[PDB]
Amino acid sequence: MKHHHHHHHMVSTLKPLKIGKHTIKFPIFQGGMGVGISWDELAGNVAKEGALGVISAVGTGYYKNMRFVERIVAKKPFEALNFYSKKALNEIFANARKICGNNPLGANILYAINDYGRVLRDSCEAGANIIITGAGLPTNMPEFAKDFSDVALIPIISSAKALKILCKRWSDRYKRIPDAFIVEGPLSGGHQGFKYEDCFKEEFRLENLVPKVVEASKEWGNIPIIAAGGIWDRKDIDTMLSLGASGVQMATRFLGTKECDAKVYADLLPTLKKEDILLIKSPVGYPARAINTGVIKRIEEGNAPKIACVSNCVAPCNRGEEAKKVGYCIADGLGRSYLGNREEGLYFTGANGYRVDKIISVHELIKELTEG
Ligand SMILES: Cc1cc2nc3c(=O)[nH]c(=O)nc-3n(C[C@H](O)[C@H](O)[C@H](O)COP(=O)(O)O)c2cc1C
Ligand SMILES: CN(C)c1cccc(NS(=O)(=O)c2nnc(NC(=O)c3cccc(Br)c3)s2)c1
Ligand code: SF4
Repeated sequence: MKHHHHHHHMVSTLKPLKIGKHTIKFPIFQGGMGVGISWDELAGNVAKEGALGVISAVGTGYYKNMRFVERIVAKKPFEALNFYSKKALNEIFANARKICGNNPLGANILYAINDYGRVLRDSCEAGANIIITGAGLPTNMPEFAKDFSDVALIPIISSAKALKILCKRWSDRYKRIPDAFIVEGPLSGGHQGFKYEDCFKEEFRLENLVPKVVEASKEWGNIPIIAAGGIWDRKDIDTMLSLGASGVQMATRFLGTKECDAKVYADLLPTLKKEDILLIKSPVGYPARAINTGVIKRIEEGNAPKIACVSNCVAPCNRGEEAKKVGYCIADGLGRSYLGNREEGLYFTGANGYRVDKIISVHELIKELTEG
């Protein structure tokens, strides 16, 4: 009909997904994306379409060019209190709800942080239905959630081993177990939960990981398993569901939508070639998949931005130690990209980023992924 709109019906054979007390109409999460990539426009429109919109809680101090920070040094949010800004996260959630209303929303918060519990509690207070946490083994998420018993809790893992450990440790100390698990494979965007040399080993392809995680989940009552990393279209979704996943998490396709809150990607992705997608070191301590542009090119030229830890974004870096060793500050680079700086920004992508040709709307994307 040329153009399908929000008043238009659509038939799907995908089934609604229950995560804790929350139901989403389609078994699809839009993966959280920092810094400033999945905020109110992206996540609110995803949730409007009946998938899980996920607000990234990382680097919210950059929102609206540090509208909600108390102190700025060298155009950066000062310390973790301002880098993970409570007021900004509150405004981002409120603005997403103007679009999606009470439709469920997640908040994504990396475990490797100073202040993890504070940011989790902030996300709950901002109205998140679901907390999603990777980049670490999040054995204590219920510690910080106990005043918000409706919020569902979802660790991101990269092995069946981690599922077993997390369930044991949660069950023993909180008499609770996770509401779902996301298993993230090595074709994903952002940071990988694998050493570099394991990111190319067939052992660790997502289709091998999913059955193992689903099997481990059986002992604990068939906790829903969400497959993530390299899922591009409905064919890949169906493959993962047929392997026992209850749903999928997808990010790179949404990075290529109009509603993405980091507007640079709409310019950058249509030009992106596969040869310019690489795995680089990160001050977070896991490999990161990046676009060979911006600060990465400036480092090679010997023009790298100066490093001085202002935002104190992640504990493994030790206030700049690791940033200086790997050559860049991830907070500074991602914030610059959100602010539109093509020369010194840092840009991330899944392995599939080169397949983005046209920038489409979230509505059109969900229609593509769910029809039939
Ligand atoms: C640009 C970008 C930024 C990301 N940032 C985060 C992040 O901050 N936290 C996180 O848990 N995952 C992050 N991810 C991972 C995604 O949420 C998702 O799990 C993954 O990219 C899915 O693989 P796909 O991109 O091939 O669909 C990011 C991914 C991309 C592409
Ligand atoms: C150990 N372990 C389960 C583990 C390890 C690595 C990846 C995963 N998979 S993942 O949690 O989905 C993520 N992928 N990319 C991420 N990026 C960020 O957190 C981040 C993004 C932007 C700024 C900043 Br400062 C941090 S987090 C799991
Ligand atoms: S120097 Fe390290 S801890 Fe400080 S903001 Fe940059 S990457 Fe984060």
